[PDB]
Amino acid sequence: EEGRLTLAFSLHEVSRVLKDFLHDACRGDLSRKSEDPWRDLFLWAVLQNRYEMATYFWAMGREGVAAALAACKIIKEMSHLEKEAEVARTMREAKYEQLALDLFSECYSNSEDRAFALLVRRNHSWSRTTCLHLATEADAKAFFAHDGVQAFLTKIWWGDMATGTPILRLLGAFTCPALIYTNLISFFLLTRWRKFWGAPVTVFLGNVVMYFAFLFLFSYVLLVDFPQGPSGSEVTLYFWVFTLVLEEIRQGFFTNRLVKKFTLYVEDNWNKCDMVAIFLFIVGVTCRMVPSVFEAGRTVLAIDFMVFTLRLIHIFAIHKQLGPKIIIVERMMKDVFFFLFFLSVWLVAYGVTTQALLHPLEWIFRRVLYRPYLQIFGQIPLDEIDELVTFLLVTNVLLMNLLIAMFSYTFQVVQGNADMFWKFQRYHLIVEYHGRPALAPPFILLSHLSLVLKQVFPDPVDQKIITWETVQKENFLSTMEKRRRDSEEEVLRKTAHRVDLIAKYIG
Amino acid sequence: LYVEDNWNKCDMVAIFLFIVGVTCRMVPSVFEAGRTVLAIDFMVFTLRLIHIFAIHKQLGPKIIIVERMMKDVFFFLFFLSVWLVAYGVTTQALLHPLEWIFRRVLYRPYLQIFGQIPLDEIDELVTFLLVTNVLLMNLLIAMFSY
Amino acid sequence: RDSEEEVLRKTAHRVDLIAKYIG
Repeated sequence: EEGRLTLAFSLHEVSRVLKDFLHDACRGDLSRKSEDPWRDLFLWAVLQNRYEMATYFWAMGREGVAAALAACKIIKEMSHLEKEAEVARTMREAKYEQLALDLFSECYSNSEDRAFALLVRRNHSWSRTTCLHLATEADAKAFFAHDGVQAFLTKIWWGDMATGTPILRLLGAFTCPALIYTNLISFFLLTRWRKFWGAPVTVFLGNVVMYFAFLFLFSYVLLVDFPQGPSGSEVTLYFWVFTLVLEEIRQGFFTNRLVKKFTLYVEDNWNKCDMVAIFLFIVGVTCRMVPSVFEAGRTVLAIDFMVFTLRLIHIFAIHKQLGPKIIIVERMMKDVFFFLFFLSVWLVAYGVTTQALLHPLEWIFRRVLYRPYLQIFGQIPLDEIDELVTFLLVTNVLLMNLLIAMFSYTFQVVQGNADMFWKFQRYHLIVEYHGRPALAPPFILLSHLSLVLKQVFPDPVDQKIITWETVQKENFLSTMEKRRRDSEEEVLRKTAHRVDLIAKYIG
Repeated sequence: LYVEDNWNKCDMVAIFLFIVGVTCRMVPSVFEAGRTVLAIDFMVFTLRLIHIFAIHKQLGPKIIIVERMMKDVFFFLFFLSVWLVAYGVTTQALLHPLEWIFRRVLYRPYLQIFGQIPLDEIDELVTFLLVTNVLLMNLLIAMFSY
Repeated sequence: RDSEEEVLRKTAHRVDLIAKYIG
């Protein structure tokens, strides 16, 4: 209808429907028999929400796990767009991701080196797209969780057996510039140089170091900064913040509709943490751009700097140990809120009634808010309080009990997040780094200069790997099939059918 | 092999304490230091003997659990202290305050955690001192249940 | 009816019956 208005189905019609759901860079003589038909058959089945014939189709298709994830995404789109909530859930019961996981599983146990090749391909079967591209575009969480997924990631983390080597030896070799040519740690001078400054652990360390020193030095110069704004502070601005915005944006601004891309860059929740610091950067910039209020010009940078600690705090996320820490904290805070508000309301009630019995703007706000909160912190000035009990007991009791009990269960949920938020958080960070330019924040200015200057200036193996996939796939099929034949319950049922038949014959 | 086992290393510190205090007494130039050396060293005694509780069935698992608890506490503690330092730096800026500076920056707030709150030196960052204080205790304690 | 335990019980009853007939 809409297409007609701009001018009952079509090749153009179904093609637009597809590109709408899969959003891929993948597109499109009715007499012409079309290529690789099992594909389109799978397509039609999935749309019709017929899991079974879909599965049979799946078997026919030469494509591997990548198609399956495509199914996952289309199914997600249809499930939320489904009207009949019963039909919505039934559609929501496909588990095509589970199947794709199976394919990847037998793929890894098969080759585990050709498998790593597999996931990194461009399946022309969806217009030469990379598997993970689909994985992301589908939020392939569980698929991201197959141990091989992490295999490919960790493998690409350094490129020079970084995972195999230890961190203590890693930083030591990072200390002496010739350690790679020294052969003390695993890895001519150009080869070693490319290796050491070419790793994602490498740039990760480098940027972390440059940023930490930026934070400490700007901290130090906040003392000299104590017209609103001195010279060296302006230096620190132009020297860290400017490049940061270049460093801060660029990596997110132009990923690979420009406005849509920008929206995507400022869409993720994790970035928003930086967003506050970015706002802190510009706001403090304006404050130094103002010597009328030196006190305020100092307050602005004073508050702003803590953003530094918050953004870097993400860095603990990559480490395995802190993997689940960020996962649990948000839940804990949420649990604390709801209880805290009620607790504070009850405390206010008891304080109000107590105050009325005693019968004794800035000072009032102080004596009403700062006094009892400090009474919670061991500052009890009896000289100002000594010449409501039911509240201060029952609320004090219920509040602590509720949040703490919730938190035990919250911690159980956190264990679930250890399984979940931890590993998932690792993968996103790994993907993000690989795209981060290697040079640290100081050298980030030079890296940006070089990039802007640059802007101003197989098939046999493919078919072989595909065949590997196909063989493994049929193997998976036969494996499940033999398991089902050996269904001991099915065994008994078959035996019983034979039994009753034979008894009838004896009769 | 003899100096390979982890348990022996506890003694190793005491052994080092023995030789080091030996040298300190082998030195009358600094009586104060000669006293500080044995003073510190002696506690090694308590630590090595503390193994003896290990043989008893009741304390059998106590040493097993303590190392894990300490490890769980570390990682959380470092982040918690970092956040506390952030909020304190924020406060000092508005507050506008080598040995005395180190004192007022480190001994003052740690003793503020231990009930020594000298309002005469503090009274004429909130988001931090709340959210870090919350998350830190929750994390380590939950980890500790497990 | 599809009670698998009931299935087995019924099969066994048939089994013993058929065995008796064979005897």
